Amino acid sequence: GSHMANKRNEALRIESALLNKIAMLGTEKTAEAVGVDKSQISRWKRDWIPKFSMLLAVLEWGVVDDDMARLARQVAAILTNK
Amino acid sequence: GSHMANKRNEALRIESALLNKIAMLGTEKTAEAVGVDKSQISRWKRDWIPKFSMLLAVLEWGVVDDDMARLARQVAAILTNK
Amino acid sequence: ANKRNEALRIESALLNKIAMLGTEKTAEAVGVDKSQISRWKRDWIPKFSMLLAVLEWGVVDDDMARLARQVAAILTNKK
Amino acid sequence: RNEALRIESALLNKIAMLGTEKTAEAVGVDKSQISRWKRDWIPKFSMLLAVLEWGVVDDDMARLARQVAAILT
DNA sequence: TACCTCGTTGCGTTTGTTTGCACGAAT
DNA sequence: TATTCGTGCAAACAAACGCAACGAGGT
Repeated sequence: GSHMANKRNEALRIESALLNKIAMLGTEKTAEAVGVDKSQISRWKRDWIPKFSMLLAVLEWGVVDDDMARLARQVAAILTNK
Repeated sequence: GSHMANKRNEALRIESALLNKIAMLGTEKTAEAVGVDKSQISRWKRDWIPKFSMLLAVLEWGVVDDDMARLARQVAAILTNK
Repeated sequence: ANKRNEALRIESALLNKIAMLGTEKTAEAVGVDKSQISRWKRDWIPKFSMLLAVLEWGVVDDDMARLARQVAAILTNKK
Repeated sequence: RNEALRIESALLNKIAMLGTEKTAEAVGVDKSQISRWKRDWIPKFSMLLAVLEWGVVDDDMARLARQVAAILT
């Protein structure tokens, strides 16, 4: 048996993956590549990765048809003259 | 992607894709996912999406923007029916 | 019509634009102290937003405008 | 040209069309104070709108719509 | 002269917004 | 003559940093 993916579990899955990628590369090495101090990469793990992770998880659900039709109408309105 | 690519270029592509996905997701759900006041969400994107995107590029985290093709297609359909 | 929601949309747009440019940077651009931009946000911008709603002076949402630009690029250059 | 002046003219004209009573009601100012309020605040907010490029994005979108129309036609 | 290293944490600095005050204009 | 406003200034707050000390696991 299994349960379907849900957003909070996906956020946890993504946070784990992100933190592991930083650890495998190395915090100082990641800092050097990003262009901030290692103290920033270190602190971001606490201050931003949780937020970044929930945003990425929500984005995994994409756009449902109803919502896409609404966006298309809105954007088409902007791209229609007069 | 094995060569010497400048991560800033992939970072810029990631930023474009994330900004597009967030625009489709909407201000309410975005600001909610990242715990930012909706009245300063443009400011947050200004301040944090570039950093977040550079981080993802460095961690080689893929970011695809497939719903944009879908949106363009549906917008075009609306415009052509005039 | 429903001016209430439009007033709220306009207020959010104004506050978002000021924050994007920056409270201090907006002040410098306008010619007043940064403390005035901070105070205008709290005192008169909400009320001014309802006036703009009644006048039908709202503007395109910046996010949707972004999507419109992206879509136009696709329609123009995608083959 | 001078954007704030352009904005102020259009703004004051639309406000004049709206009238004293409805303008005072919209901003929550007593009718006896609305003329002074406008005299002082519209110039300030017109400047603010110019700075925030109010209306500029809409003007850009109109241009885009015309370009896209030419492609799709 | 607490093994070396490199991620975490203490702090002072840089950059950005709001609050405490008192002044001077308009009435 | 005095009250309400709207301001500029500077300090209080706030957001994020970089540098460098700290200290257990990897060397």
